[PDB]
Amino acid sequence: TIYHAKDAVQATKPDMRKPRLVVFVVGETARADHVSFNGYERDTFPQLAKIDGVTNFSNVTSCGTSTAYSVPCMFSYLGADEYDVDTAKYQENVLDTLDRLGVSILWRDNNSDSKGVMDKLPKAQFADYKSATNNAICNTNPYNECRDVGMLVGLDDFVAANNGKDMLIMLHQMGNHGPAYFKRYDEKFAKFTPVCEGNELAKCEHQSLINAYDNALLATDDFIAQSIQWLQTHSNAYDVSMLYVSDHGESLGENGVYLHGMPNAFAPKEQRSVPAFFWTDKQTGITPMATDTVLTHDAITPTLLKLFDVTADKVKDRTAFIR
Ligand SMILES: [Au+]
Repeated sequence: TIYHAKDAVQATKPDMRKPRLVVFVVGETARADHVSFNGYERDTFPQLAKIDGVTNFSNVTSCGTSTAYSVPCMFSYLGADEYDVDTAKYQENVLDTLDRLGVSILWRDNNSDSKGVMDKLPKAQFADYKSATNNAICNTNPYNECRDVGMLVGLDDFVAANNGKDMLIMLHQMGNHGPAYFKRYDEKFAKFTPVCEGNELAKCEHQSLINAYDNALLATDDFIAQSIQWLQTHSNAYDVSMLYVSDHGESLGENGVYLHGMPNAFAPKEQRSVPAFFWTDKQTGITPMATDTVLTHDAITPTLLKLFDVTADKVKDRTAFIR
């Protein structure tokens, strides 16, 4: 294991001040330009729009264009220019640091897995929510596909078992994963019709492809809002905050390009322009950066270190999502 922040120190401890509870929704395939807040022609985030204190960041570039490339980069200390996907597994990452310093680290995954991020930590700290042995919310649709909102159930059991510790909870969304966008959301989110239902995209009508994708965003809107609502039930004992960032974007037909994962060298902008949201309880004193700060996946690591009052030399000068 190649270390990167052995000098990390936590300025204050949860037995000397209020313990901190953060949820980090790791998004999937959401495009910045299909977010109402960024100027999209459709109200794709009605529920988030109603919550005090959500900052929308209009200029975020992902590190890569695929789940395997981007997710380790989001948690890496190296930044996008030095980051090596092929050695990421055995670098210290920001969660390794936070767990070393005693932050209780949980990763629930309704997508695939942590793509190497959690491999150094005990397996009990990772849970698979794609299956019904963990996810109680699977029979809400004719595919029995387990829903992201199932990762919220029982989080109060985790909080009880870590009572009075700092806690970072990662929720890795199914989100807008394709090509079967039509499967990603329940009926109550089927707001735009008709929708595409085939695996051969391009063969679909373009408006119907857009509709299915947009419907899936509506379910992600509901998921992020319920995440914040779950956090708000602990706001008095805990300093609660919520960070959402998508791992990459998605091509939706432009110039004949669909899905994602094109190499950075010639990948279109739709594949790297990702939404990011930050909410915090005003009681925590955290100040977000300007809504239009120029931001990339490099800001995630320093954001998480700052949310837990930890400083590290390697990201000392790095812009974060918070001041
Ligand atoms: Au992805």
